[PDB]
Amino acid sequence: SLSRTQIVNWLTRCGDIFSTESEYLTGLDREIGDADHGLNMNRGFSKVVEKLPAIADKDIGFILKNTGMTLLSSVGGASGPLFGTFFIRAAQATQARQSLTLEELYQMFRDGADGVISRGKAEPGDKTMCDVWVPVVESLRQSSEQNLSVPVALEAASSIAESAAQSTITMQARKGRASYLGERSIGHQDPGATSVMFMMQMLALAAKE
Ligand SMILES: Nc1ncnc2c1ncn2[C@@H]1O[C@H](COP(=O)(O)OP(=O)(O)O)[C@@H](O)[C@H]1O
Ligand SMILES: [Mg+2]
Ligand SMILES: [Mg+2]
Repeated sequence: SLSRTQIVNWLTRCGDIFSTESEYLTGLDREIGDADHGLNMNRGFSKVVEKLPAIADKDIGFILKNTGMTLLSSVGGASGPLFGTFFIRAAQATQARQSLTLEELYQMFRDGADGVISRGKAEPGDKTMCDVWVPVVESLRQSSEQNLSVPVALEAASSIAESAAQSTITMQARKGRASYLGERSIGHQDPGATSVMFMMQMLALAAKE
């Protein structure tokens, strides 16, 4: 099972990673966008994390939804609404729970991903966060098929996140500001996708035995 407080620990670690990797993520976004993604993500999660002390004892749905809206209101640019939607849609799917099964994490990732895909309309291979979300979702699905423990599922999901992020360097952007570069977006890792990768690495850690 994955505990509410592990989830709080996730968001905490996301706060850290988005602080530490601001520069790097903004690097990625210079190459193929307006050089703001690390600024955007740090702003958002630093807000997310400042809020944890007040909300940390409410239920998982409450924390994710509230996180969702912070991101929604605070990240800005194109990713903000997408990460927001992810968490908000992840929230519902979480009946006021307090821990989570592998199966409920899958479903919550599944719905979060559907939300981002239906919102921003990216297809696999377009070079966006979705190129990480989809395989991560798919990992959780098979990990759930095999009834692995949450921690090992999450660690598997995590290294797939790494591969999937890596695999975007080669894709040409069909979506968002990076598409403005056309063929010049090939050869560069997507920022958004790197962020999802960061979130999943912190999730793996938060949940570590
Ligand atoms: N449908 C989408 N449209 C635009 N960006 C998307 C979409 N889906 C995912 N993304 C992500 O948004 C990221 C850029 O976010 P960010 O730099 O913070 O916003 P902006 O490009 O508006 O400055 C891209 O790297 C990409 O991963
Ligand atoms: Mg940008
Ligand atoms: Mg922007």
